[PDB]
Amino acid sequence: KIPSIATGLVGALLLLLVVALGIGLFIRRRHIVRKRTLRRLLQERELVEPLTPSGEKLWS
Amino acid sequence: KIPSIATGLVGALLLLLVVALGIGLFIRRRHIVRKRTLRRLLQERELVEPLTPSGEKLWS
Repeated sequence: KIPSIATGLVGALLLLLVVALGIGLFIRRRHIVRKRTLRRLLQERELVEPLTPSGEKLWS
Repeated sequence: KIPSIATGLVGALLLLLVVALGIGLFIRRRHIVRKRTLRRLLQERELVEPLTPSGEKLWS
């Protein structure tokens, strides 16, 4: 009566669409309520750390 | 010959399992290669910002 190929796609595509829409909209809404200090520090603390002598030549 | 209720579950459950396993193991492996400076700063820059007078009473 009905194809077994569409019965599986509808289940996964519909389940994936609902989960992606909910979880996607749930996390996408947190980016607007979050601060940009973790991004300004995300790339800053990643490989941009300060490394200078504060007391090696003038201090023993 | 076969139930249309299981044909959908197998598609979504199998697709969700493969996507969750791959994406899950893909992100879970990044936590071990990532630094804890974004977590030490995640809760530090969240609501733990410094606010003290550096020049208000002794400076005009």
